[PDB]
Amino acid sequence: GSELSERIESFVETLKRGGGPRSSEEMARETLGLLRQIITDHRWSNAGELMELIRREGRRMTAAQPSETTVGNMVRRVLKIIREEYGRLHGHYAQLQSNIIEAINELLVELEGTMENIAAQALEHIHSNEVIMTIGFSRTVEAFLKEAARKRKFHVIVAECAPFCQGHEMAVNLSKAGIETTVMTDAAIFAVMSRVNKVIIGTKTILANGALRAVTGTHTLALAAKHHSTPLIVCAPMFKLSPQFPNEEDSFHKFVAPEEVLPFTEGDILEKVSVHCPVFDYVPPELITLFISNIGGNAPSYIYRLMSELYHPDDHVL
Amino acid sequence: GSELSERIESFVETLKRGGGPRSSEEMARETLGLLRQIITDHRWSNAGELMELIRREGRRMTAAQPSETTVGNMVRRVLKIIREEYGRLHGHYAQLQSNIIEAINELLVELEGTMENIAAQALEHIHSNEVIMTIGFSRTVEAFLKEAARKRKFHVIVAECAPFCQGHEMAVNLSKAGIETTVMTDAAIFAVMSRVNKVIIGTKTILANGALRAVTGTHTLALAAKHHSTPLIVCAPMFKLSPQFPNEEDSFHKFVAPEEVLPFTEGDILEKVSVHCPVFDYVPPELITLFISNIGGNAPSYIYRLMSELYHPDDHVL
Ligand SMILES: O=C(COc1ccc(Cl)cc1)N[C@H]1CC[C@H](NC(=O)COc2ccc(Cl)cc2)CC1
Repeated sequence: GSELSERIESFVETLKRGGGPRSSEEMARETLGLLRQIITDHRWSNAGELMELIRREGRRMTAAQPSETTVGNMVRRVLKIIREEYGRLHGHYAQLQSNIIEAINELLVELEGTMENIAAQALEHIHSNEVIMTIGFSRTVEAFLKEAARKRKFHVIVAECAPFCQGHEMAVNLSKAGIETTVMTDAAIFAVMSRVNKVIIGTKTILANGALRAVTGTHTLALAAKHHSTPLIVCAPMFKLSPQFPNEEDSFHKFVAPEEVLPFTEGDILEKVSVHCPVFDYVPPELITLFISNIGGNAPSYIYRLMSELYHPDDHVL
Repeated sequence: GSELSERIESFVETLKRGGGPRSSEEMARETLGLLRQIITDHRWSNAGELMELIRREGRRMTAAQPSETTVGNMVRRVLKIIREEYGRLHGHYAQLQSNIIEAINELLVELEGTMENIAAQALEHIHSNEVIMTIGFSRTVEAFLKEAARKRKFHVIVAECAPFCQGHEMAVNLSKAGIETTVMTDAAIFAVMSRVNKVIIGTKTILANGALRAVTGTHTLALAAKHHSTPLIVCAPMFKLSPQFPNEEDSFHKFVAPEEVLPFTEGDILEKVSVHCPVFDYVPPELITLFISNIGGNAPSYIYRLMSELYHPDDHVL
C-alpha cells in the first residue's frame, strides 16, 4: 500500500532522472523484485485484472524512460509467463499465485547465470593472435574477453564511445587482466579497420527485426566491418530483446545535454549553433552476423523466433 | 646473314617449344640483343623500310608464342623509339643508326635497374607485423619482400599456384631469408583471406585497360580481396605493359598438357573426360588497387598514360 506505492514512485523517478542502477542486470533484478512485490501484496479475482494492473503499472515505467526498454520487455515477459500459467490452468487464487512465485524465482535463476553461460561458450569464438575491436563499455563483452584470454593470447582494440569517454574504463579493466589493449578515438575506426579481424560489441536493445541500438558510433563500425567483410559478434543477454519495431514508435535515440560535446565556456557562438548529442544509434540487422546469448549463438534471421518464444503479439503495444 | 638468320630461327623455336629463358628480364635483354644485332648487320635506305622489317620479324615471334607478350611489346617500344628518332631527325644513314644504338643501350641501362628501383621504393609500402599474401613465383615480389624485411618484421602467406607447384620455391627462397612464411594451397585462399591485410602479387602482362594476366588462380585472390576490401599491390616492370586489349584478340590463356592436373595413370576414365589446364587467368582492372613500377606507384586508372608515353597507336596490330 504505502510502501508499495512509495517504492514504485521511487523507481519511476529513478528512471526519470538518470540511469539507476548502473548495471542493466541489476535493473532487471530490481524489475523482477518490483513485480514480485506488486503481486505478493495485492488482491485480484481474475488473472486479466492482474494483467491490466501490470499493464497500467508498466505504462508509467515506459513513459518514465522510453530509451530503457529493459523494464518494459521484462514486464512483457512476466505478462506472457502469467498468461501461460493461466492457459495451463484454464484448459485459482493461491495456486496461480504460487505458480507465479516459482516462475519468477526460476526467471531469477535463469537471469543470474546469463553472463556465466556467455563466458562458458566464450571459448568457441576466440583464437590465438587475434585482433578484436569493441566500442563503449559493457560487462558482458569484457567478461567474454577476460574469459577468452584465460587460454588464448590475442589483442583487443578498445575504441572509446566518445560523447563521454566511458571506454577508458573498459580499457583499464582489460589491461589489468592483460589483454594487450590499444586505446584510440572514434575518428580512427575505418583507419584501423583494415587490421581488425572481428568486431565484438554489446548492445542496449535488440529490436524485432534483429536490429539493435547500442553505444553511439557503432553503426559506423558496422558499416566499416561490412566494407571489410568482418563478422560482427553481439554478446547480448535475452532481456535486451524487445518487440518494438524501429520505425513504429518515436523517441528511438536518447538525447542528453550538449555540454559533453561542446562546453558552456565556448562563448557567444553558443546562441547560433544547434548541438545535438545522441548517445545511441540505429544498426540494421543486415550489418550483423551473429548474436551471442546464454542459450547459444543465434542469427539476425532468427530473432523473430525468440520473439515468438518469449513474447506474445497482443502485448507489443503494452 | 647466316648467323643472323640462325640466331633468329633459334630464338623463334625456343619461344615455340617452351619458356626460354626462364627469367622475363633475361628474355627482354635477349630481345634487345636480337634487335641491336638485326639493326647492326643489315642495310636500309629509308627508316620505314626498317620499320617494316622489324614488323615482319616481330610477327613471327608473336605467332611463335602468343602468350609471351614481352618480346612483342619490346619490339613495339623499339619501333616507337626509332619513330621518335626519325621524327626528331625529320623536322640520315649513320647518324640515325648511332642514335638507335645509344637509345637501345640507354634502354638496357634503364632495364637493368628496374627491380633495383622497385626494391628501392619497397620501403614505403610495408610496415611491421603485417600479413602478406602472394601467389605463384616471381623474382620482383620476392625481391620486394626480402628488401622490405631488412628493416621490418612481418609475415608472408606464400600461396602456391598449383597447376605445378612453383610457389614452393618462393616459400623456400623466402624462408632462407627469414620472412616467417606459411605454405598452403589454392583451396584455402578465402579461408585465410579474413586475416590477410594486403595482397602483393606479380603479373605476366599488363593490358591496355589496366587489366593483367598472371599466374592462375589470382583472379580468385582478387575477388576475395575485393570482398575483404584489401588493397592489391602489383609489383610489375614496365616491359610487361602491352596495348593488347582483352577481348580484341584470341589466344589469351596459355594451355599446357593436362598431365600436371590429371596424370596418365588414371585409367579408362581418361577417354570420356575433358581436362583443361590454363596456367594464366584474366584479372579486370577494377579488382586492382596499385601498380608498382620502377618509376613510381601508378593507378589502374593511369595505365593508358603509360601506354601513350611508351607506345604508338599505329603499332597496336603489329
Ligand atoms: O600485434 C598485433 C596488433 O594488432 C593491432 C594493434 C593496434 C591496431 Cl590500431 C591495429 C592492430 N596484430 C598481429 C595479429 C596477428 C597477425 N598475424 C600473425 O601473427 C600471423 O599471421 C598469419 C599466419 C598464418 C596464416 Cl594462415 C594467417 C595469418 C600479425 C599482427
